[PDB]
Amino acid sequence: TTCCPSIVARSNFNVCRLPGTSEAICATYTGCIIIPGATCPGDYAN
Repeated sequence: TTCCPSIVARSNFNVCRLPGTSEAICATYTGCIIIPGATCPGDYAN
């Protein structure tokens, strides 16, 4: 659901998983991107 180069890059998503939702679309504001269905763009291939 979320392809990233590293897990550390998903550190920004810690604000999404938490009761805050400041950015809301952390998936995008976390380096990662929004995939359709387990279909990475290949940029990260993770």
